This record gives sequence, structure tokens and C-alpha cells, in this order.
Amino acid sequence: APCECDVNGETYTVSSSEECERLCRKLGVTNCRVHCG
Repeated sequence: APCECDVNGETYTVSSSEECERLCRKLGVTNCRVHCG
């Protein structure tokens, strides 16, 4: 399955862990987690 990114406590799906990181940077939130299933 694709990779999942948890920002602010909410869970989103991203193609890559770096995409997660970038997304969190775009939102401007430090609370950001990642795990790829």
C-alpha cells in the first residue's frame, strides 16, 4: 500500500515519506509522522 503521513494528529496518504515531510512543511506543522504500509 502507499505511505501514510500523520500531521497534527490527522492522517493523510502520500507517495513517499519525503512527500509526507514536504506536505507537513507546506502546512507548516512540526507535528508530523510517517509510516509506509
